[PDB]
Amino acid sequence: GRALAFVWLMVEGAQVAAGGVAGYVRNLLDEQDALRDHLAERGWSVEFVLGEPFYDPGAPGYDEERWRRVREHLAARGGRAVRLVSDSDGLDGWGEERFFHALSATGAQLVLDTAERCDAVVAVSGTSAFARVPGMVQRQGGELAAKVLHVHTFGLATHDTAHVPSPAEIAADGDVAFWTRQSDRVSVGYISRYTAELYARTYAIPAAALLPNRSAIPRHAPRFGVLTEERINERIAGLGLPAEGEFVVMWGRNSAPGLDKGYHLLLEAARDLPGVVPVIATRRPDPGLRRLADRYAVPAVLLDDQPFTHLSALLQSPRTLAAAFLGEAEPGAVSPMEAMWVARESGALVIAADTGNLPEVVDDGAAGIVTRRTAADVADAVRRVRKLTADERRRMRAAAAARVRARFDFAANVRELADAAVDRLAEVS
Amino acid sequence: GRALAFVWLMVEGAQVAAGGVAGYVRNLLDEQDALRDHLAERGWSVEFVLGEPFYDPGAPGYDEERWRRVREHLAARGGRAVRLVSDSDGLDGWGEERFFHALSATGAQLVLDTAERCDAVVAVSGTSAFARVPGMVQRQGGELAAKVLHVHTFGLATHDTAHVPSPAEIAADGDVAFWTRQSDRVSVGYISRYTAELYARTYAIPAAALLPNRSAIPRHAPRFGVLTEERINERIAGLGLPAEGEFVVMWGRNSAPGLDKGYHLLLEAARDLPGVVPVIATRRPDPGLRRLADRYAVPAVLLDDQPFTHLSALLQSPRTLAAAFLGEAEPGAVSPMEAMWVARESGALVIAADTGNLPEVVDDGAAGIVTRRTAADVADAVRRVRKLTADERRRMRAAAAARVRARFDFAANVRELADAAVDRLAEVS
Amino acid sequence: GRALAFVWLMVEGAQVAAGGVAGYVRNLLDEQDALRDHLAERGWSVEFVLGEPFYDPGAPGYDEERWRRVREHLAARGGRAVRLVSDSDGLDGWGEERFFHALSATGAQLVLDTAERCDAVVAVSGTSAFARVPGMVQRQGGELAAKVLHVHTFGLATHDTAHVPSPAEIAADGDVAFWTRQSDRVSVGYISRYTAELYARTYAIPAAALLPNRSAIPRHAPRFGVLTEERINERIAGLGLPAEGEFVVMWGRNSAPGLDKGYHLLLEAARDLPGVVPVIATRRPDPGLRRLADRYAVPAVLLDDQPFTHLSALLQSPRTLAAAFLGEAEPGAVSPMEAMWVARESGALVIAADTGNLPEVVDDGAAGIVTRRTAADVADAVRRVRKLTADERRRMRAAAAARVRARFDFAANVRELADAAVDRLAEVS
Amino acid sequence: GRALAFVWLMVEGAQVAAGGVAGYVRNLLDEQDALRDHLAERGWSVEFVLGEPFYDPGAPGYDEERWRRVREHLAARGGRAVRLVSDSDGLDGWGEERFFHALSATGAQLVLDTAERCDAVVAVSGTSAFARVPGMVQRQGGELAAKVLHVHTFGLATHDTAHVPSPAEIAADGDVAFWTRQSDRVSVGYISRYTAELYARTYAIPAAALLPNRSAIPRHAPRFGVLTEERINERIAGLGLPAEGEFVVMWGRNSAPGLDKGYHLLLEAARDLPGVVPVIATRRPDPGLRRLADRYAVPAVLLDDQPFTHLSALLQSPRTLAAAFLGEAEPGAVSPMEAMWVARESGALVIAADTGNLPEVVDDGAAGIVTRRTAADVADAVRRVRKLTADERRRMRAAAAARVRARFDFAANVRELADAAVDRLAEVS
Ligand SMILES: C[C@@H](O)[C@@H](N)[C@H]1O[C@@H](Sc2ncc(C[C@@H](C(=O)O)[N+](C)(C)C)[nH]2)[C@H](O)[C@@H](O)[C@H]1O
Ligand SMILES: C[C@@H](O)[C@@H](N)[C@H]1O[C@@H](Sc2ncc(C[C@@H](C(=O)O)[N+](C)(C)C)[nH]2)[C@H](O)[C@@H](O)[C@H]1O
Ligand SMILES: C[C@@H](O)[C@@H](N)[C@H]1O[C@@H](Sc2ncc(C[C@@H](C(=O)O)[N+](C)(C)C)[nH]2)[C@H](O)[C@@H](O)[C@H]1O
Ligand SMILES: C[C@@H](O)[C@@H](N)[C@H]1O[C@@H](Sc2ncc(C[C@@H](C(=O)O)[N+](C)(C)C)[nH]2)[C@H](O)[C@@H](O)[C@H]1O
Ligand SMILES: Nc1nc2c(ncn2[C@@H]2O[C@H](COP(=O)(O)OP(=O)(O)O)[C@@H](O)[C@H]2O)c(=O)[nH]1
Ligand SMILES: Nc1nc2c(ncn2[C@@H]2O[C@H](COP(=O)(O)OP(=O)(O)O)[C@@H](O)[C@H]2O)c(=O)[nH]1
Ligand SMILES: Nc1nc2c(ncn2[C@@H]2O[C@H](COP(=O)(O)OP(=O)(O)O)[C@@H](O)[C@H]2O)c(=O)[nH]1
Ligand SMILES: Nc1nc2c(ncn2[C@@H]2O[C@H](COP(=O)(O)OP(=O)(O)O)[C@@H](O)[C@H]2O)c(=O)[nH]1
Repeated sequence: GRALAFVWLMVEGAQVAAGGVAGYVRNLLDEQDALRDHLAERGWSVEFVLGEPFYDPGAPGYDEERWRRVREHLAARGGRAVRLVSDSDGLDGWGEERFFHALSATGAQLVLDTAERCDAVVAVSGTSAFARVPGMVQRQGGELAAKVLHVHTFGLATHDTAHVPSPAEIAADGDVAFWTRQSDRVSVGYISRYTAELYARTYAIPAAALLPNRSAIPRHAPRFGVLTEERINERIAGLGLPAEGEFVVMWGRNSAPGLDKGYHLLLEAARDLPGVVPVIATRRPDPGLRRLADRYAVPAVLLDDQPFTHLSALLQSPRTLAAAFLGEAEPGAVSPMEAMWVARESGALVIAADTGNLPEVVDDGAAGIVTRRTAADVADAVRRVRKLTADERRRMRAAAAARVRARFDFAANVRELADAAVDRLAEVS
Repeated sequence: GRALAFVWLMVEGAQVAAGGVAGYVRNLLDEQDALRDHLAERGWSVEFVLGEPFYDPGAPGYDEERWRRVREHLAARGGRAVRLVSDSDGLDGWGEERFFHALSATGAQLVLDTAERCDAVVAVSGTSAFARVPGMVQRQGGELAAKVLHVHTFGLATHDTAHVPSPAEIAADGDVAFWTRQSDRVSVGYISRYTAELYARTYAIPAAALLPNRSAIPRHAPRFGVLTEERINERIAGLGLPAEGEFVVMWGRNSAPGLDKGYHLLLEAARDLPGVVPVIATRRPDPGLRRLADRYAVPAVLLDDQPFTHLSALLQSPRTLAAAFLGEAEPGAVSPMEAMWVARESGALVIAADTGNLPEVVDDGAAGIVTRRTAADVADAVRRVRKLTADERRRMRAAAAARVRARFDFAANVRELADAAVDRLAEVS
Repeated sequence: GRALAFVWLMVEGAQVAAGGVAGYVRNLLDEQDALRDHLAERGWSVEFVLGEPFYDPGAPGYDEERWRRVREHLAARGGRAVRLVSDSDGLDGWGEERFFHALSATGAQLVLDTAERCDAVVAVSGTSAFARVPGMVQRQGGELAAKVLHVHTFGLATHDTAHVPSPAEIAADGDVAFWTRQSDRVSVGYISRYTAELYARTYAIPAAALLPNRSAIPRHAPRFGVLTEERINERIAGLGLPAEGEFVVMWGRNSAPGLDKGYHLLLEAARDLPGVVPVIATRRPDPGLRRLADRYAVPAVLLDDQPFTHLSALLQSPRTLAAAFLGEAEPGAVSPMEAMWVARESGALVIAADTGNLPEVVDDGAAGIVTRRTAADVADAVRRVRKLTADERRRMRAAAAARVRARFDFAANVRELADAAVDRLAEVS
Repeated sequence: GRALAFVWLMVEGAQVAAGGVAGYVRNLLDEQDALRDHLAERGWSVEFVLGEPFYDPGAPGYDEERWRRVREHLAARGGRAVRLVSDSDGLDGWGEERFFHALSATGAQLVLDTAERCDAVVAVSGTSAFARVPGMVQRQGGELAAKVLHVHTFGLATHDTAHVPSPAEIAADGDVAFWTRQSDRVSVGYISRYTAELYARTYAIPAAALLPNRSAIPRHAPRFGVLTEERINERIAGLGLPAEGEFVVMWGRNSAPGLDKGYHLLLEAARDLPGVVPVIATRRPDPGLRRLADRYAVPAVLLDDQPFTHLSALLQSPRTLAAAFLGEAEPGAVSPMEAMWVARESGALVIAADTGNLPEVVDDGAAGIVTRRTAADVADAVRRVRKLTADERRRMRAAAAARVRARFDFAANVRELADAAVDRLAEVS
C-alpha cells in the first residue's frame, strides 16, 4: 500500500490562536475527513500530523481546551498533535535566530520521524520560523527525505513594507528560496495572486516550484451564517454602541512592531467624517488606539476579545457602512473574504487598501472600494461608499459574494493544495 | 503503573562507532535486559530510547548493519532508535554553534516526546553537542519537563589541555553548568575520580548535583576472553611484525586538534630504547604518524582499523612489554581498563600519563607505571617496566585486574547510575 | 614612551542615558582629569576610549546633544568616542545572540585597534552584551592581546531572579567566566559585596581574578547639594502631590521582563497603609502602574521623565517619610546611595529590599530599613520607619550619610579600580 | 573638501596569500597610484583602506613580511591595513557562522569608522565572509551610512555546482541579495558575463544593481613575459619533466567536493586519444592526484609551490600543444586568461569547458576551443588542437592575445569599477 501524511508546521493553531495561521489550522481540521475521502479516491490513505511550538499556559491566546480538542481530534483520525521545542520561554510565538533555528530543527525532526513510518509525506511549513525546514530535511535525511515533498507558505521577507525585516527573517526565507530553486522536492505555496507574483519577482522562484495555497474561507461554516435583524440587534446590545452614526468596522490582531494593520488610518480619517463612528475590534486590549481616538476627538468604539458572533452581527447590521481593511501589505489576508460573505444580504461593504492581496479580493474596484493608505484617501473612500445608490450597492454586494464563491472557497482551495502536492509526488518520483 | 524511560543521547554508537561513547552504547544495549530486572525490582518498568545524530553513509565509521542491529535491539524491547536532525551534512559527528543547537533541540524534542508516553524519564545527555538539552527541556517543557531527570556526562570544557575549546563548546557546557546549578532536576554525571573533582571546582557544581557515571568495562564479554599461546601467534602472524624485539602497544582514535593521545610521545621516545618496536593501531590510516617514524627512523608497526581479535592478541603476547596510554587530558579512558583485564595472565602491563583519569586507573603506580608527558619520561618508564622482576610484575598484574573488578566493572557502574537516577526521581515529587 | 588607554565598552552613556550604566559613564568623564593626574603620578599618561552601540535617534533616552558633549569631551583629551555596530536596528540597547555577538566582535575590535596605538590597555567591559569580548581579544589578538588587561563588570547571569536568564546571557556570561579562569589577563570587576561573593561561589572564579569596581556616587557633585526649604517647595509645586499624606518615594527605569523593580510592591503595601502616598518617578510613563493604582484604589502619584533636581526635592522634604528600593536582585544599584546622601540634612530614610547589593548599602539595618519582597513585609517596613523616634531618625540619617562617605565615594572607588588595574598590568609582564 | 575612501574587505591578500583573492589584492595595490591620479581628475583625493581577518602566524600561506610590505605601502599613501576580529583563532580563513558574522561585523565597523572621517566611501566586500557588511551598515549606521556605496563581489551561493553550499553561506549570500534589491547604496560587483546573468536568474537581482568588477590579469607584469627557449629549458631544469615530446597542460588545484577542476575527463580521453601526453599540477602537493596518476598510465608531475616564473615557461614551449581548463563552473577564473596571454607568440591553444565564465574568455570558440564536459567531448576538442592549421592556429593564437588586451586588462578593469562606483556615488545624493 501507500500511506500518506500531511505534516502541518504552524506557529499557532492548537494551543494559541490569534490570526489567520490559527484559522487556517481550524479550517484544516473541519475539512479533514472530506479531504481524506478525496485522497482515498486518488489512491492515498492519508493521516494528519500537526506541529506547533510548545507554549507557556501564560501566552496571549493560550487555551488548553482547544489544545485538547485538537489533540483528541487528530488522534481519533490516526494523526498526532506534537508540541515542538523552540528554544524560547514559550511565551510568544515569534523570535530571532535562536527561535527560528530550534523550531526549524524540531519541525524538520517531526517531518523525518513521520516519514520513517509513512510511504510518502507532504510537509507544509509556514512562516519564516519553519522556513529552514525543507533545507534541513533534504540536506541530511537521506533515504527518508526522498519520501517528503515540501510546500513552504505564509510569508517571505519582502521589500513591500517600510519596516525592514529582521536579519533573522531575511536569512531563513532566503534559505527556503535557495532550496525551492535547488530541490525539485521543495516548492513555495503562494496564498494569493500578489505573492505568486512577488515571490517569483523577488526570489526568482520558477513556475514549477510554485504550488497553490490560496487564501479562502469555508463559506458554509456556521460562524458565517446569516442572521435575522432581531438577533443582530440583540447581539450588539452590550457592545456599548452609540445610538447615532453609521459604522466603519475593523478587526484583527493588534498592529505591533512589524505589522501595521491600518487602524490608526481610520481614526485619522474619522476627523473629517461627520456621520461616522469607527468600531475597531482588536484582539487584545489596545490602550494605544484609545489614546489616538482622544487625541483626535474621535468617538470610537474600541472592543477587544470579540467572538465572531458579535463581529458577524456588526458586519450584518444595516447601521454598518463599511468594513475597512488597511494593512500595509497583507500577503493573503482572509478577513475581507469573511466580510464579503457574512454581508451577503445586508450590512457592510468592503474598503480595501491598494496593497498586498486586497485589490485581488475586492476585484480592483468591482467588488469593493480601493483606497490609498493615507488618511485623506480613507476619508474619501468612505464618502465614496456613502454616495452609492441602493442599486449600485446591491450589485457591489452581490459581486463581492459571488467572488468569495468563485475564488475564496476553502474546500475548493485546500483540494487545490492537496491535488497539486499529490500530483507532484508522482513526478518527483 | 509507572513506566520509566532512559533517553540516551549520544553523538555516536549506532550509525557510527569510533570511540568510547560508541562503546558506552554497545555496553548499554548488551546490559539492558539485566537493568530491566533491577529496575523491575525497584517497581519501574524500564524502556531504552536511543538518539543519535543523522549520519551520511559516507562518514568515518558508518555501518548500515550495526544501525539495523541496534534499531532492532531497541524495537524488540519496546524502545526506539532515533536518528536526530542536526544542521549538518551528516559527514562528521562534531561541529560549531549550528550543529550543537540543532542536535540539542532535537534531542530535547525526543526527551519531551518520550515523557509524553512515559511516567518518568532519565535523560542521559552526552558531550557538548547535547549539553543544552537540559535547559531546552527545563525552560519550555512545562509539566512534561516535570517528569524528567537530566544527567549530562562525557565532558565539560576545561582548562587542562593545550587546545582552548571552541566558543561553541564553552557555551554549551557553560549552559549546562548553569542549569545544573539552577534546577534540582539537572545533574552532571561524572565519569572518573579526576572528572568528579575537576568539574566540581571548575564550575562550582554542588556535590548534591554530581551523579556517578564512572567509566568501566564489561569484563566477562567475549572480546576480552583469554587466549591460548597457539591462538595468539595465528593473529599476530598477519600484521607484519618484526622477528625480534619487544613490543609497546598503543591504540585508539587518530589524534586531532581537540584530542592529543600520546602517539607522538612514543615515537620521539623510541630512539632512546635500544630494541623496542612500537606498534600503534589507530582507527584510520595515519600518514602523519609515519613521518616521525621516518624522522627518528625508529622501527615501528603502524596498523589501522584493527578488530579487537588482533588487538587482544597483541596485548597478550609474551613479546609485549607494555601498553601505553599517553593522552593529555583523558577524562575517563577505558582502554587502560581493557588492557589491565585482557592481560590478567600474560603480556603487557600499562604505562599511564599522570594526567586525567589514568593515574586513578593505575592506582598512582600500584597497578601500572605513571610517567610525565615528555619524550624522556616515557623512555624512563619503558625502562622501569623492563627491570621488574617476576615477583614485582606478577604482583603488578594482579593489582590491576583486581582494580578493574572492584572499580571499573560496567554492570555495577551502570546500576550505580541507574540507582542514583531513580533515587533522585524521588526527592523531586 | 608608556601610553595607557582605558577602553570603556558600555551599552549606554553617550547617545542614550537611562540608568546606572549611563550614570557610570557620566561619572567617569567628570572624574577624568582628576584621574589622569593620579595616573601621571604613577608613571602612565592616560587616554579614554568609549565604545557604545549605534543607536537610532528615535530611541528611549536618545539625546543628540549629549553624544556631542561626550564626543567633544573625549577628543579634547586625545581620546575618542566610537559607536559600535551591533547587528540590530538601533532602537533598544539589548538583544539576543545576534546582538551580543556583533557588539562583542566590534567591541573586541575597538580594544585591539587601541592596543595598536598604545603601550598598555585596560579594557573595562559592560554587561552580558560585552562579556564575549575577553575571549575574543585573547584567542585571536596575538601580540596586541598580550598588551591588554580586561576588567569585566556590571552583572552576570544569576539564579537570584525568577526570570530565568536568556540563553544569550547564560552563554555569554559562561564564556567570560571561562576566560577568567583561562587567562591572567582577564579579570572580573565586582561592584558590591554581593556581586563579589556571588561570582566567586556560582561562577567558580578565583580571588586572584576579582578586581574592585564598587558602585558609588560622586557626592561632591552639585546635583547632590542640600536644598533650602523655600527651594524644595517651589520645585515640588508642579508635581500634583496631594495636600495631605506622607510620601514613600521611588524612582528608576520602568520594570520589564528582564528586571523587576518593586514599584508594584509599594502600591500593594499602600493598600494596607492609609495616609501613605507612594510617589513613583518612573523613567518613561508607566500606564501599567496607573492601572494598578486605580485597581488597588491607593492615592499614588505617578510621575515620568523627572529631572534629578525635582527628585532631590522630594527626597529632602519633611513631608517625605522614606525612599524605597525594592529591586529583585540589584547587582550594584547606586540609587539607594543617592537617597542616603541627598537626605543627609533632612528628608527620607531608606527602605531596602533584602536582596542584591541593598542590605550592604544600608549596612544591614544600621543605615536604613531592610525588608523582604512582599506586600506585607513592605507595609511593615514603612511602619518601622514611622515609629522610629525623631531621636533614632537623626541617628539613622547620619549613619547613612556616613556610609556613603566611607564606602560609596565615586572618586575614591574609581581610583581603587585604576590602581588595581595598573598593579595587575605590571604583574603580568 | 571631498576625500574618497575605498575600503577593501578581503578574506586574504596581505597576511595570507593562497588564491585568486590574494592575487586581486596584489594587482590592486600595484594600480593604487594609477588610480589615485585618475580619481583626482574626477575631483577626489582617494585613500585605500584594507581589512583582513587576524591570522595566526601558523596559518597556511602566512608571511610576516608580506603583511609588513602591504601595511607600509598603504601607510605611505595615507591609508591603513587593519586586522579584523573574527570569532576564530585565525588558523583558517574560513568558517561557518561565528566567522562570517564576526568578520562582517568588524568589517562594517571598519567601513563606518572610515565613513566618519571621509566624505564618501566605496566599501568593496569580499566573499560570503563579508556578505553581511552591506546590511549591517545600512540598518544601523544611519547618517554615516548615507556616505557609503557597497559593492559585494567574489561569489554568491548558486546552484550550478554539484556542491550544495553550507547553510552559513546560503544565509549570508541571501542577506546580501536582499539588501542589493532593497538599497540603491548596495550593488553586486560582477566579475564575468556569466556571473551577471546568473545573479539575476537566481537571486532576481536586476542589472541596474550591478557594477563591473570584471576579472582580469595584469598584462604588463614581468611574470607574463615571453622569453628565450634557452630560458625555457633552464626554467624546465630543476623540475623533473619526462620528455616524451609534447604536453596538454592543466594546472590548477584539487579536484575535490566544491572545487572540481575536471582533470579526470582529460586523463580518460587522453589515455584513450592516441599519443596525447597529459600533464597536470597543483599548488600544494596532491597525493590523491598522485593516486589517480599511479592508477592510469600517463605522465603527471606533482608541482609543489612552484613560482610563477617556472609555470609560465611550461605553457610556452612548442612541446605544449594545448592547455585545458575544465572547472565545474568557475565564476571568474583568471588562469585561462593567463594562458592565452602567456602563449601569445609561443605556446599552447586554450581549451575550455562550456561552463561558467570560460566560454566568455575564449570568445565562444573564436579565440579557443569550447567543449562539453564529457570525456568523449574532451577527445573531440583535443583532436582539433594536435591537428593545427596555419591560417587557423596563428589566427586564433592572435585572437586570444587580442582578447586579454580588449576584455581582461587589470588596469582597464579596476578603472572601470572605480569610475562605475564614483558615478553611482552621484545619483545617490
Ligand atoms: C489563510 C490566511 O489568513 C494566512 N495566509 C495568513 O497568514 C499570515 S502569516 C504570519 N502570521 C504571523 C506572522 C509573523 C509576523 C506577523 O505576526 O505578522 N511577524 C511576527 C513577523 C510580524 N506571519 C498572514 O499575516 C496573513 O495576512 C494571512 O496571509
Ligand atoms: C565509556 C568511556 O570511554 C567514555 N566516558 C568516553 O567518553 C569520551 S567523551 C567525547 N567523545 C567525543 C568527544 C568530542 C571530542 C572528540 O571526539 O574526541 N572532540 C570532538 C572535541 C575532539 N568527547 C572520552 O573522550 C573518553 O576518554 C571516555 O571518557
Ligand atoms: C554605576 C552603577 O549604577 C552600576 N554598577 C549599575 O550597573 C547596572 S548593569 C545593567 N544595566 C542594564 C542591564 C541589562 C538588564 C537590565 O536592564 O536590567 N537586562 C537588559 C538584561 C534586563 N544591566 C545595574 O543594573 C545597576 O544595579 C548598577 O549595578
Ligand atoms: C581575481 C580573481 O581570481 C577573483 N575574482 C577570484 O575570486 C575567487 S572567490 C573565493 N576564493 C575562495 C573562496 C571560498 C571557497 C574556497 O576557498 O575554495 N570556499 C571556502 C567556499 C570553498 N571564494 C574565485 O574562486 C575565483 O574563481 C576568482 O573569481
Ligand atoms: N472573533 C474574532 N476573530 C478574530 C479577531 N481577530 C482576528 N480574528 C480572526 O482571525 C483571522 C485573521 O485573518 P487575517 O486577515 O489573515 O489576519 P492576519 O493573519 O493577522 O493577517 C480572521 O479570519 C478573523 O476571523 C477578533 O478580535 N475576534
Ligand atoms: N577494534 C578496535 N577498537 C578500537 C580502536 N580504536 C579505539 N577502539 C575502541 O574504542 C574505545 C575507546 O575507549 P577510550 O579509551 O575512552 O577512547 P576515547 O573515547 O576516544 O577517549 C576503546 O574501548 C577501544 O576498544 C581500533 O583501532 N580497533
Ligand atoms: N532624573 C532622573 N534620573 C533617573 C530616573 N530614573 C533613574 N535615574 C538615574 O539612573 C541611575 C540608576 O541608578 P541604579 O540604582 O544603578 O539603577 P539601575 O541601573 O537600574 O539598577 C540613578 O543614578 C538615577 O539618578 C528618573 O526618572 N529621573
Ligand atoms: N606562484 C604560484 N602561483 C599560483 C599557484 N597556483 C595559483 N597561483 C596564483 O593564484 C591565482 C589563482 O587564480 P584563480 O584561477 O582565480 O584561482 P581560484 O581563485 O582558486 O579559482 C593565479 O592568478 C596564480 O597567479 C602556484 O602553484 N604557484
